[PDB]
Amino acid sequence: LTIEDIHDVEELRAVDEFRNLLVSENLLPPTLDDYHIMLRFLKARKFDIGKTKLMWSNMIKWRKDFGTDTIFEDFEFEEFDEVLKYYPHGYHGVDKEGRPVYIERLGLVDPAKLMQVTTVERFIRYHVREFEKTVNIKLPACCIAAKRHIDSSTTILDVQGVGFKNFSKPARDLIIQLQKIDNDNYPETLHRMFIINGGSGFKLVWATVKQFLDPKTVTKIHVIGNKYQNKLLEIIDASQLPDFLGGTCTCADRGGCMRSDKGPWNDPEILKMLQSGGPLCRHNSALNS
Ligand SMILES: CCCCCCCC/C=C\CCCCCCCC(=O)O[C@H](COC(=O)CCCCCCCCCCCCCCC)COP(=O)(O)O
Ligand SMILES: [Cl-]
Ligand code: NI
Ligand code: NI
Repeated sequence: LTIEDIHDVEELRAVDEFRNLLVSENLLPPTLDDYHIMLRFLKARKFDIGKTKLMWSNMIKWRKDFGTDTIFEDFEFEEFDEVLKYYPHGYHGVDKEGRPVYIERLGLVDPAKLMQVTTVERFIRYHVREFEKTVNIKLPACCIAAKRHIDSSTTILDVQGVGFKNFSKPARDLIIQLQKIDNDNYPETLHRMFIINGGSGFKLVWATVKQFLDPKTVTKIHVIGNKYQNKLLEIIDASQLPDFLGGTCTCADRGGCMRSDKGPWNDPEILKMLQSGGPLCRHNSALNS
């Protein structure tokens, strides 16, 4: 199967020069020997080979110390159904460019009930296990469905009713911790973010959070008030957008859009193409031979 994957000659050179540096210092596990993973790290440090190597070796040590390589089999997150009741979030369909759409209903987060049913450390380990599923299953499924290389998501954060007066220091610190793990270990995986239903109460929440965010991440974020539905329908087809966000989707047979995990990673023919299929990238295939 032929997937649209344009490589720039200048990027092909830089990534191979980075790969040769990693091999010569035994910093390249075969699991991470992928043109596109290395390209994301190089982009995160503006193709500075020395800063990217330091970022890379920090990530290798992090995967070792965290237990990231074995998290699917090791981490049984038994409180998942209770957590999801007090923090509604999920992937739901694809945007018009084939990227997965990730939604969080932050207006419906119950922080007190959430700390009754999990811990911050367990929630973060669940975040890492879901990220591993996103980069190994969900993004490659989107590559197949669109016949195009995809490795980043469109995020919608619904912040209805969220105001600065109820924006707590533990809420801030979780955002910091989640972003630190994402920026260190999953770089360049956010394409864009739409923050919707922001009230006048939200202006100081966004002010204070931007002080802690990677400034490249800030440039990918759009904060919208109550009139958001047409902006989401411009970039996401109505069939892929839940009806509560202005689309047609109800996922009624699966108990609703925030629980269905709807997307091409649920299709058995696409998942067979991942397990059976030869590499999604021609440069990896040519390095192998
Ligand atoms: C009602 C209680 C507080 C509600 C939440 C506060 C409002 C948050 C406002 C702004 C957040 C802006 C963050 C921008 C950076 C996120 C970048 C990003 O890509 O992350 C995406 C998801 O977005 C986030 O990570 C957003 C941050 C999540 C955390 C939100 C805070 C939850 C608060 C719970 C409090 C628990 C502790 C309470 C103890 C009493 C996923 O990436 P991808 O699409 O690539 O898979
Ligand atoms: Cl589906
Ligand atoms: Ni749905
Ligand atoms: Ni490629």
